[PDB]
Amino acid sequence: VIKFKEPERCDYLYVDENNKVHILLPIVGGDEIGLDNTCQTAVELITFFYGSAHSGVTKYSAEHQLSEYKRQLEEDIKAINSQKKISPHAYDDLLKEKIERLQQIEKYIELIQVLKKQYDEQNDIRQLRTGGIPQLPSGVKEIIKSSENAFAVRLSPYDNDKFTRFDDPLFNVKRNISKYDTPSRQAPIPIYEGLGYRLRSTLFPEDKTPTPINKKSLRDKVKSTVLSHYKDEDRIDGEKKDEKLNELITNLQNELVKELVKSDPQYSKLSLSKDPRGKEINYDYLVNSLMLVDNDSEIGDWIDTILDATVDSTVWVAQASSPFYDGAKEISSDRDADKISIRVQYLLAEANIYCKTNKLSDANFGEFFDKEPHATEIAKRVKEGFTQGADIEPIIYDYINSNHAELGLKSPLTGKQQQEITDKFTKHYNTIKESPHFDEFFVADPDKKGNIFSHQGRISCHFLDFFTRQTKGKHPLGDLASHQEALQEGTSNRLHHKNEVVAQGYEKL
Amino acid sequence: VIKFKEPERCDYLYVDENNKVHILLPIVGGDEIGLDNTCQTAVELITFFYGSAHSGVTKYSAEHQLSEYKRQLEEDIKAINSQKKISPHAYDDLLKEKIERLQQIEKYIELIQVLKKQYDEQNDIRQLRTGGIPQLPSGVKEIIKSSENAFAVRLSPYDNDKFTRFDDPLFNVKRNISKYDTPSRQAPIPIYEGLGYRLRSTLFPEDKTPTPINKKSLRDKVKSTVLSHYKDEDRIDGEKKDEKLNELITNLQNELVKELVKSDPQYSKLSLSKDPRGKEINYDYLVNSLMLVDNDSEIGDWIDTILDATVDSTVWVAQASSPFYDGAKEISSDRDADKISIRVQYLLAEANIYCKTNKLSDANFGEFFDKEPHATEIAKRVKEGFTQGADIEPIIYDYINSNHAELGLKSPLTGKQQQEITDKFTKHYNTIKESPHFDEFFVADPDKKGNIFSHQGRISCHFLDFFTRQTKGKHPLGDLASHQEALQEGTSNRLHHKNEVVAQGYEK
Repeated sequence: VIKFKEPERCDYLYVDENNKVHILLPIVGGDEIGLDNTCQTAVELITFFYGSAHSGVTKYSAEHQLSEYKRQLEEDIKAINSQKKISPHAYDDLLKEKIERLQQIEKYIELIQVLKKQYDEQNDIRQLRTGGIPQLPSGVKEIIKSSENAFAVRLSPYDNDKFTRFDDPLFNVKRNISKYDTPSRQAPIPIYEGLGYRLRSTLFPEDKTPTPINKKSLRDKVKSTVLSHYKDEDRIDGEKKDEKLNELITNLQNELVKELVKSDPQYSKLSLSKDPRGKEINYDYLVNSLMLVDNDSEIGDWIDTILDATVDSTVWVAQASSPFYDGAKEISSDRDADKISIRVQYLLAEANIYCKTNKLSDANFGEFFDKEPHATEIAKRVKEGFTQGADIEPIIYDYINSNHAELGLKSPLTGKQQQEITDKFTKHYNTIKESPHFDEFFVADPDKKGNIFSHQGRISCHFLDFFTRQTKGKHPLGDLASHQEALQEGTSNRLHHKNEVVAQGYEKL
Repeated sequence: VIKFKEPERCDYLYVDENNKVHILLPIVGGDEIGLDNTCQTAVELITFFYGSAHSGVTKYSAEHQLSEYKRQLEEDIKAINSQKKISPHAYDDLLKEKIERLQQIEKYIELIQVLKKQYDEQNDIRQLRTGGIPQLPSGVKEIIKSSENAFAVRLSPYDNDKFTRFDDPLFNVKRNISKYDTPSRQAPIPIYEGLGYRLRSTLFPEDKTPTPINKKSLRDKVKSTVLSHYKDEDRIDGEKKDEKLNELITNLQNELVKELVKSDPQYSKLSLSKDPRGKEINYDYLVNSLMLVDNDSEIGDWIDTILDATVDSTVWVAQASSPFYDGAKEISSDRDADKISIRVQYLLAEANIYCKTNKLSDANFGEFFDKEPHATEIAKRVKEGFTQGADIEPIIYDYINSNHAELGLKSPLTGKQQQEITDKFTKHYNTIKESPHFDEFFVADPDKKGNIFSHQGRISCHFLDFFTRQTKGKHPLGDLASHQEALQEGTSNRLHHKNEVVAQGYEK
């Protein structure tokens, strides 16, 4: 049993179950949302074609890595040959499979060479190497433009960056003139129209009035809502003390289950009239048995005691935090309002994506939301949402649903669909929240059918798809002509990082 | 192929590899940190003994569930017995295993019945059903008192609750007089000594001066530090413009890498002098080729540009957040200071647990930290930590290490050990951060040997352990007398929720 040298893993390379080699051309780093935007958009393509340096480590080109891999295959084939004087036919399958991978690798290397040598007369590939802030090559742009499962979205930050590199955004909204298009390169020229401006100027207005953010835990909210219908002087006392306690219990229960059923319908059966042992919650029990309150206790103390006696601690366990509530107490600056503006925009963009990838609508939601009165109205509802500590996402969904037909949808979004958007929004926003620029993001869904894949932490297209478009059908693929279709016949656009087929050739001992 | 009725899963029940049946008596819900505390501490024991209603769903007692399980076993043995006139030996293993389990289950049921009927004259069990705010039964207390792997900790919230139910806490600190010990039940009577008070009154003092929390992202922190060496009027301009740029690039690179290498040493090779294609970052390139800044730009604009030209976006990806930094900009009320006090206390309690559980010390750390000058000194260092945006945990660890011998430790805590405590603190605090009360928590380590286990989302003791102690060992266990030892001979105190031998009879 000789030890083989063919690597289990190679950048850009995927071997399917039928021993077909697929090279995945990267667009940007990431899994579902791209980690590169604006000026760095081209970095993965630069690396693929030429190599590049990252934190002092050289990342080599596809051609370099595939030539290394070829050398290793050739060593394995030689090693089989020498070992076949001693076991004349014991390695026949493996030798054939290895040669077939070698032939396919050599063909891909040739295709890269020929693209650069013969089919780049416009320097559309060479500009990755030589341009100041390069562009995606035209074949990648055409792939993106025709994708069914990945879309770019373009937002409006106050200090917008002109070097957007995704030209066919699904969601797009009016932007300022970038500072980089002005002579001093110091500040953008603002527009006083559209979604971004309405959000910013509503959340933190020219008069500098801070917008309070009154976010409460579920428990503090319930208690607060209930106590708004009482006043400080109210007591549980006098001859009608039991009627007053019953009304309190009833009000507290109603508010609590109202808030819980939003998250889970099981809680519609929650009751506060009894402890878990079936003991009646009444005045004597709370005052004389448990000794937690008395006749002169404030209503808020009565509430605390009722809840500690009747509600399991599992009910206060929080939902993961929304991106809208990061711990701040108020929106007290233009920067803060810009940050929140971008979050609202991003949520709208995620709804748009969900609607496009599920074939619910083909509209640019940003076009509707940029128009009056929608821009103003959404900003006002979100601002009010913050001052009430309400959930922001359903404010957006309700407005979308009220206007569903104008946004190109046949029906309103279901509760289920709303929760799906919310989870994608939360996860993607958390991945990109430390981006230097929020002007655009590329969002892929590799659980859906389409031309864009996830592989090795790159959002990618099939190299052969790219190659045929970039060379305008002038160089047909020969033996590789059905590889593209074979990759689509797979069960997922999320592809494995290592190649199990290169390990499981060996299992016959 | 007859279809068996013996369940794969039953509350409180665990079957080991040798077909021994263990009933786990629950203490509180959770896995490592108990979710019930104070006045609801008893809820799992209430349910085990009597059943209870939870959010409108009835939960059945152990006896009820085990009787149901027994009926199902009896149906499975009948189904085999009638079928064994027609295939005399075809079911030999399953029948024998099922009989071994049934005899055990019956024995456990009789044990529960007798405990309640005859061995509860103290009403130590019955007071679960009766008492206003029940207590743990004495046998559970003794189990806890005797544990090597699970410990209660007791903290000092401003608004402390007198109905603590864990009587033998490892970590304990001075507490106020609970409001529940005062005529109107509305406010505590504060003490003006000890750890809790020093934290609260240092973080938000009587004069109402807010403590700033100056926590920055890595990018904002780098840029701020660099810019502190410059003045607003500074430009990259005039005859020495390239030297000034070089000095800016060198300062920015030194600060960036200084901050990154804390978290990953690979970044010691990071360079800002070239873009990823090898293009020189110089004035002509930034100003005339890319057209991003000019001679009139502020130094902060130069920084942003340099970073966007040279630094991959994966470098800005933040580490996971400490419980100490939740997004607030200042400690500006007594409630905020209480919230942060508690977190510091909980961290000290987790360091204590770690040290007890790893046999590094037996001390109650709260005793030391409650004393002057330690209470004052730790508060002051934490407060200073917040205003600098520094990591709070190592501040605590450094103080512990300066005083390691007085805290009963032979040696200071290693970097490794510190990180282990931090991870436990973070994960456990996040699980309990919405608790109505922060007075006490029960923390179990089921990866360590001891008498407390994790099972079906309950932190538990062996029912036989409890039974023998509650009974004072009168009623000897008969056939079950060595089951307790057998469970210890297992490889983990984390026990599987569904059962191995009752699931895998089906496949073979």
